[PDB]
Amino acid sequence: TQTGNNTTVNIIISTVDYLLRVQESISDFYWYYSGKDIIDEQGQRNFSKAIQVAKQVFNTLTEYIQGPCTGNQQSLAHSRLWDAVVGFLHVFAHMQMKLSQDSSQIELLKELMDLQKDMVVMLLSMLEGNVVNGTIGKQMVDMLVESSNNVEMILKFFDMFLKLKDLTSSDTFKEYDPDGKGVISKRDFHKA
Repeated sequence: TQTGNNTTVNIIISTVDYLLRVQESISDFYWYYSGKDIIDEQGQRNFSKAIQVAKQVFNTLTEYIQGPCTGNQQSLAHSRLWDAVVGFLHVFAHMQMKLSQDSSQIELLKELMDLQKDMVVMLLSMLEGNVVNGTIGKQMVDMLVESSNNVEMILKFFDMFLKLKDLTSSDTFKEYDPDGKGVISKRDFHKA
């Protein structure tokens, strides 16, 4: 709010609108790359560019609401940020599964995970001044139940990949093949 002027314009809402636009663009560009498990050089570059743009937008919103400023808190609460974030959840839940099946996309997977971390810290910065019955909490649970499927998929992904650091190097896999650097016939790994 440009207090002192007469035709104040909201920059927070404009940033949210651009984020929603780029989110719809990301979702469409992914829907184009459905069924075909091949990501060419252009499909990598034009995707990483927009990944960086969206990451910068999320960092800008995080800096907007970093301090416990209830003004921008309510501004992001009563806006179209939830649609953008549920679209991002939907695209993440499928891109994380698609990029892990084949190699030559680890850079894309790493950038996507970084973007997801920035998005989650952004939406977490919305609750630093929370109340036991605040409106931001209600909006957040609402956007969660609206996209319960995608968040449950990413939760299964995280659980499957977190139950591996301890399941291997604690009891038997560390002594299965004690020669040197990690080599496995990929058949003993299956039974392990």
